[PDB]
Amino acid sequence: MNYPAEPFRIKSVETVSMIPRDERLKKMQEAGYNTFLLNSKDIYIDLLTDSGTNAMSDKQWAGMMMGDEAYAGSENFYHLERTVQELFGFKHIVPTHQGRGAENLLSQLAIKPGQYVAGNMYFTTTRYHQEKNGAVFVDIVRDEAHDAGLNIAFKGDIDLKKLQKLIDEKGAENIAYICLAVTVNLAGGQPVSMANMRAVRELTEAHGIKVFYDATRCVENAYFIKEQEQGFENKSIAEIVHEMFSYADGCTMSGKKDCLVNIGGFLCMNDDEMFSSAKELVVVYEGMPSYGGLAGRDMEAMAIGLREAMQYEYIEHRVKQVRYLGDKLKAAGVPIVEPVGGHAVFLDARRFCEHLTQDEFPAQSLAASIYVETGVRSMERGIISAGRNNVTGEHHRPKLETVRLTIPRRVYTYAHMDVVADGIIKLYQHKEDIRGLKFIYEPKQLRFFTARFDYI
Amino acid sequence: MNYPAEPFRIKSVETVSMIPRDERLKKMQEAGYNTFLLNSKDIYIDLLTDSGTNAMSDKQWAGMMMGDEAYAGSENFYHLERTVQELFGFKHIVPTHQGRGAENLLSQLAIKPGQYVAGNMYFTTTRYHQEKNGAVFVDIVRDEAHDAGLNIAFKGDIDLKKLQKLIDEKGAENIAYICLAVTVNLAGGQPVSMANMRAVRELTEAHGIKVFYDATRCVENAYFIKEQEQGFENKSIAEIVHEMFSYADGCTMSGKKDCLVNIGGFLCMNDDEMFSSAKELVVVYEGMPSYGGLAGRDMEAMAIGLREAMQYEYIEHRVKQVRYLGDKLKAAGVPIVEPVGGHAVFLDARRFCEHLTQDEFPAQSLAASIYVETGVRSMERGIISAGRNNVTGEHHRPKLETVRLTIPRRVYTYAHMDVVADGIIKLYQHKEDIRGLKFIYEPKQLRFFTARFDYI
Amino acid sequence: MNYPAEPFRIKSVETVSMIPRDERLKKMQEAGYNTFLLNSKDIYIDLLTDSGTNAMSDKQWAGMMMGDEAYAGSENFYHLERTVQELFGFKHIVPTHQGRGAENLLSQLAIKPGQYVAGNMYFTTTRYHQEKNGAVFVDIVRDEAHDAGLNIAFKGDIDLKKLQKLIDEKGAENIAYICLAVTVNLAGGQPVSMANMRAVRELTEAHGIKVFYDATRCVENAYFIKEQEQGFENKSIAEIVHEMFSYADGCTMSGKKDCLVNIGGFLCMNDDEMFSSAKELVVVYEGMPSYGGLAGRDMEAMAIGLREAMQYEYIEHRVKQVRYLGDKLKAAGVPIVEPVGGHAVFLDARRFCEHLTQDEFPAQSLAASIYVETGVRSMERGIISAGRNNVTGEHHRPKLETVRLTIPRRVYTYAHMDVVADGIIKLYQHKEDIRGLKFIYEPKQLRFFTARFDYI
Amino acid sequence: MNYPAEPFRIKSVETVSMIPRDERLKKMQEAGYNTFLLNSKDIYIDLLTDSGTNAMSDKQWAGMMMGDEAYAGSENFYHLERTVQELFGFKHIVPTHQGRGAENLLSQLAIKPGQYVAGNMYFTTTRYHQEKNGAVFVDIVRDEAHDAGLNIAFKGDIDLKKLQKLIDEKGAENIAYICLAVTVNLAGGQPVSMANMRAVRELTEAHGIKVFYDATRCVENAYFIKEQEQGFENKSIAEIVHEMFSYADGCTMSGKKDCLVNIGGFLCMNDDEMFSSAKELVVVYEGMPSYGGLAGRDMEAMAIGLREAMQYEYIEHRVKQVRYLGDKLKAAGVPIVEPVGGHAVFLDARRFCEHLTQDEFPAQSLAASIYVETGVRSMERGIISAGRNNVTGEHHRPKLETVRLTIPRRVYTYAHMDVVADGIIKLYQHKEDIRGLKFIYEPKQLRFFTARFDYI
Ligand SMILES: [K+]
Ligand SMILES: [K+]
Ligand SMILES: [K+]
Ligand SMILES: [K+]
Repeated sequence: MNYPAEPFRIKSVETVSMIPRDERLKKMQEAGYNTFLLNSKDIYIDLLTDSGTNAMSDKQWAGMMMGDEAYAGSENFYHLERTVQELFGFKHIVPTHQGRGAENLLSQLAIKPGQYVAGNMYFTTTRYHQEKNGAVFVDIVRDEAHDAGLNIAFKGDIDLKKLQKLIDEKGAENIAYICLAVTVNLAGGQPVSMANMRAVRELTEAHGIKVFYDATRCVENAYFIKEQEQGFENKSIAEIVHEMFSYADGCTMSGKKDCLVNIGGFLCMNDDEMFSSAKELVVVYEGMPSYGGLAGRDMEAMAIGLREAMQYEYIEHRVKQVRYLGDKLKAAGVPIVEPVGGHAVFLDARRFCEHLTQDEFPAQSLAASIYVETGVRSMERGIISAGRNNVTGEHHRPKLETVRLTIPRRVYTYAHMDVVADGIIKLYQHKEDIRGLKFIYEPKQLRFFTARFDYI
Repeated sequence: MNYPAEPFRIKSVETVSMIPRDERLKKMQEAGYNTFLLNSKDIYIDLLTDSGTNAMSDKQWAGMMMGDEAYAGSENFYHLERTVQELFGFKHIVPTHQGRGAENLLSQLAIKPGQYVAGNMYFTTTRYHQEKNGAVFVDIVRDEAHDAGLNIAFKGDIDLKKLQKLIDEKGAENIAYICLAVTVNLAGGQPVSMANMRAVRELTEAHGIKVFYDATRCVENAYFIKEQEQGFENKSIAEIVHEMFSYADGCTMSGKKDCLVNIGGFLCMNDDEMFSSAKELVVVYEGMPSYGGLAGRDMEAMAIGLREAMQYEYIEHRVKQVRYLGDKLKAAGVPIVEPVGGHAVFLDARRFCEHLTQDEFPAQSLAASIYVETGVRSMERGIISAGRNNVTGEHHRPKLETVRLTIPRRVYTYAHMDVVADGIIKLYQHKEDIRGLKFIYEPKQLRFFTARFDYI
Repeated sequence: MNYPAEPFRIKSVETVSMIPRDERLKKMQEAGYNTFLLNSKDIYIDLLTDSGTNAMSDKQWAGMMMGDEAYAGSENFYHLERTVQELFGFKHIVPTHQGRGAENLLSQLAIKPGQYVAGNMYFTTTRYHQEKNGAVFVDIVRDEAHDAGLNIAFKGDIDLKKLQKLIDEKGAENIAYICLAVTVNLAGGQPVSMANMRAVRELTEAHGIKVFYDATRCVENAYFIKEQEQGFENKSIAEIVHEMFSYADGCTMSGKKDCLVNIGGFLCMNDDEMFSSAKELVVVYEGMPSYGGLAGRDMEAMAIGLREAMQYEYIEHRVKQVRYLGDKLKAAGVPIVEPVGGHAVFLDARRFCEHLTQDEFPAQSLAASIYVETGVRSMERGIISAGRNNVTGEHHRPKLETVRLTIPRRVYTYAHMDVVADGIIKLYQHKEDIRGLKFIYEPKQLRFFTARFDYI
Repeated sequence: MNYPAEPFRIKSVETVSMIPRDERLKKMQEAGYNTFLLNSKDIYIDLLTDSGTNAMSDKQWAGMMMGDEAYAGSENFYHLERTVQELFGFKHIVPTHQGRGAENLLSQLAIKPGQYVAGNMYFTTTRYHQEKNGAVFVDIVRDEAHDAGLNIAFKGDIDLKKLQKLIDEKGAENIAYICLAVTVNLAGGQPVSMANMRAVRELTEAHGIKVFYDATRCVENAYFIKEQEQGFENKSIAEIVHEMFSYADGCTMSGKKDCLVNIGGFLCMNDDEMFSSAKELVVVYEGMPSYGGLAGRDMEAMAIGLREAMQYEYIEHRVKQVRYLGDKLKAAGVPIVEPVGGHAVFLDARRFCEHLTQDEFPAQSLAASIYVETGVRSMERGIISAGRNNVTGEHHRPKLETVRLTIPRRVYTYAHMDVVADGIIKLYQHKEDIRGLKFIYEPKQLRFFTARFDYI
């Protein structure tokens, strides 16, 4: 089916409501025209993020009642540990409270000041932890990944020429590691092919260069491989995930995305010495290696959720629900990033707001406007998120200036997607009413989370 | 709007197996083609009943953690008591484990042997308790109610002329009470008008006759009054509910329907002497006047659920979701009972399977086909459920030969309704192919529950 | 150990508090000097009953999240069914919402008007359902069971001479069945020996007479066998329970006691025809045979709880905790029923209130006084509970006029038992201050639940 | 009262296996005689830590079902915020996943390289974050605090003369802040007086120096002030807490201790500029200012828990339960650190095992013996945890050679405390029999966590 029904039933519900346009306009101004600054009670359908907003299952909630809260030797840690060993195939696991805790560890463990880390397009917290540990980020994604309207498969793929070039020009000894994200978030949740993961492993291994995956949406990625990469049509999601990680030296994961939980993450690796060092560090920032700043019940929920994520019908429906929203928007002529990604539809703010320059912060502005007009919260994914260049002080200027309608897993229905698609279409009808924004408060890093603006 | 989006979001899901057609055919065969014999774990969408199958909210689940399990004097009882007093406007309430417990008490309290109870059609358990206690049942519903093809509003209304006639012929002192069900189950879930409730109150009061409501689906009823009865457009669901019960001396309620719970019910009355007698009887069958065969946590969940049921958008969506399924089937020419009721759609299997005689069990066979083709369980409400006359050996032969698609509250989406409808519509397109069934195992009693069949 | 520590940890807690003596005195009068009529919020340590007041485990609560709420074919029903078949060894099970639902079924199924039912001392709801179905109750417990101060083991044992006499005098065809309760509640929670269950089975079987157990505290009973009956010291609690039921034709159970749950019960039998008839009847009163007026989650909790009850250390501690309270009271000279039973300490009201006649309702009075002085709720187990004789109209006059400090399972600690033992001792210090009571309101049956009194 | 009964009852239990001594010896052996390597499932009473091991209430569990999981603007954040503002009287709050997350932020915000931080002794993570950020730590605790045998009140007090000296010698501008821990962990859980907190506030304020509290066990601290400091007898715990923090510029809190939760913490401050800087940093390590690496449900549980912790009877019992264990051990002559603190009893293993040298690891071996004899897990806080100097290869040799019996809140009873005490007392009676240990596996770092031993 193009649009399969939900492969589950509703066990329990939460109420939703809208507040009038008048009240919302007030709300937008008080939050400094930053969607991140509005309040949950004041949002009707909350598409700010798929991070930590997922609906758990009855089985996960049963697990939540069996939290073994012991400081060491918790049954829940053992369960998480064996589940991740089985499904991802890495030797060692260190839990963290969420993904950026695992990134903090990896960046501290694996980077010497002055080294390069190369990856398939930047990410916000990722680039910050790289640069903060003294690395220079090098983007080795294909150029097309940066082309919002260009409909090509596996846009997350690393350009092997660009990786080769980097090795020739910098020397392998000066490359800390390759960071391969699956899927790639800021390109629109775009997948990476198995062929590419293999080619990357083969080339890096020849030069002694390590490869670490950002596993945050690895199940979404595995769906796209099953659906689109020749030869995978009859492999299970689980077989695909396990092969994917077989091409990496470890990974970082925000369990708050594809593990179907509201909190949780981990770091995995194969190297014994790196494991020892990681355990020394986790103690500083997260907790003991035996819980990593998580309750036992959350290690349990994450163990159960990661295994539920492997069910074909679940991930099929997850991705196709997002695709439905994208398809409706596209059929009506609304400009979006193509092809639609695994976790969100990204309105292309540049086409949505032609009359604005990117220095007017179109994406940031549009997010505000969608809120005012519809009560739907969405996230800036453009020049604000891109941050400032640490060499020059200027904004980084990403070609992708996008606005994210991000779908939490197992929370909404197609009828909710229809409510969203209608609101957006209507706002499009007068997109020339969307006004320029400028900063009134800029944080020194990760500025998008809490920055505030005023209309120009 | 014809079909509103869900006025809630999903908090947690209930996992399902998603077994394919070929495995569903084997399950159906192991169940002897009787959907009552299917395992819950093998069913995608379970439309067997809207009784006790509802999804609770996060607020209810919070209440579930706050059970005061005291044998007497529980805080949860006091919460339930004050909620029902507020919402229904009865003086006194006695909790019961579900509806038939309340019906048991009412019939023992209110009936002298040889007296008549008259009502708007009947229900099996309700009428059972009436007759076991010495009453003669008299149907006083409008003749129109019995025409399953007649599309008319407020089809559950009592014919005042039949009630007058009853009083004139039998005498007021020989009428135990009038039993008014809101909505009326056996007509397909048909509402009763406020005008009718007042007319019945006025007539009965003039002769000193009591009126007790079967309040099981009273909120669905209130929604039909708000939608369709002139003058109720500025009235809340809560205002409509409170006015309805103001025309009664008390009620029985299966909370498992419109109170949005999985278990629970109660008996209400205004008469102090009846209340006293009820509390003397509740202890024989159910429990204390302050728990009545319910855990404290369930009194809490029912108190919270009944108040949630008052939200306009909730009950609008509830009824319009069922209407969606009915509308879709009718548009494709599928024969159904009309008009569609608040909680279920009934397929007319007599017309669906015109090539089959009632002796070949078309409703039973059609419910089998539906499961095999879609993973949807439905209930036979036809010749099999009618049972066999054990004196003569002849089938009881009901005019209604139906398959009931009963919709639990807040469990399913419109996409699930599409799975149901598309599958039935596809079956209808080659209806002549549906095979008759014959008994291979038949119990002497309760045959619908455990009978097994094979194809002719 | 005499007093083992709790063989579990506290997973979660509930607050407790006391209200001043002044407030309580007011409270006692408003509740008509009937403890059953006070409110949970107004009680500090609630020893009214061990029925439905037990603390569940983490595992049971995990089960509570996996309620399969289907009308038929619930995984929870299957689990309960197989657990009871395995542990009790009966062929068939019909769930009920609690014990008196199962008694209603058994009494209707197994009694012809005018027949006798003989048992080991009466019980309140049991005797009512017998008499209400037309049976005459005959007490065949040993005389010593009625002697409160007499410390003998296995006081619940049936007097085989008395059973033989009954058969000689009435004829076996006129005995509906023998009702054997394990333990026996009103004798002080007194156990029955395996030897006695065997002797009873052998004698009844020879005459074709059926035996049905009241299984409500069967695990407590099995503990006493393990502890005290020669030859059982090395059998497991589970092996003992399974042998016990091997001597019966079925049973009734209030799961609210030894199954460690807050609601739930069942009826078991071996007879296929009785099973069919039971399923016909359960539909009238409780629900479908597939849930019997219980949520799926409660069938699940009861299945899990019955198996947890089999853990030796759990039941050892359960019984010895009660014994601790009894021992402290006895060491101080407070008069109690001896030996202490499995679930409560029964203050002997006759010795506690020598200056009152039993027509002054000493037990009922004392319960009120303990409340006023201590904030501890306890239950009347004497002449009020005994009810009226249905032949003569006079009070039944039990030799045992007792007041029950009933201990919910897994709820309190020894420190709580110490608080209780101190309060009681102090009140003893002036027991001549306890005043006569008389009726001001008497219900027509089971009068103790809601009767009200005034001081004479 | 010396030892109050539990001011709560048990809502639910956590199941335990109850394995006998012989099976415990095998588990201990499989764990290489290191209690840190024991499986939680094999432990009866787990006194490894009071961090994150507490039992929640029914009210907290209700809050757990009400998680608003929004990425920003969660209702649970607003609830936590207003509770902490009300109870602690700080202007601003930033949630963190636990204490060390808050400490990370504070030290980065408040320390310039080369500056001193002075405090009442130190804690490992706290001091780590101080030093990693460029600070020199100076101990300003009273000399008395370091005498582990000295039984004196308010042993956690800062010596004002040491603080004066520090200011005089180094200059106010070179002091980053004073870090005052309430209670003081390393002295055995020793309280700080309100007099001392005011004196420290007055001195620091006069030189413009900031004061930040480690609020981790501030409620235990407040209880000692109420019990022992003149003039605080008419003051509630809440009033004492609010006054304490009125003498600070902010605090860090591991909610996992006195907030009665399994995960959670926060950073508080009064300074608007610091608040702004903190929110810029929280996003790098933890999450949004409105979740800080916590699920919505955990912010809710912590908000509810902190308010429960204010109940006098709760914290009285908490501290007196630990005191009970200490009192019982001392009465039998068992050597312990004095006076007993709010959350743990420390056994002096140097004196307990006088026949052993520190090189034979008496604390480690004693913790092993305790587990084998009782099923109680305790923590080695001695030479093993001190680690090895990797430069010289020599053990770090601490003056304190202790076994920590750390008491989780609301988990255990006095009977459990008796299991602990009776077992230790029995071991003490034949203390000469306790065998020394030697390394068979030693990691280079974090040795206490995974080292394995065998008997000498
Ligand atoms: K149910
Ligand atoms: K209960
Ligand atoms: K924990
Ligand atoms: K969350």
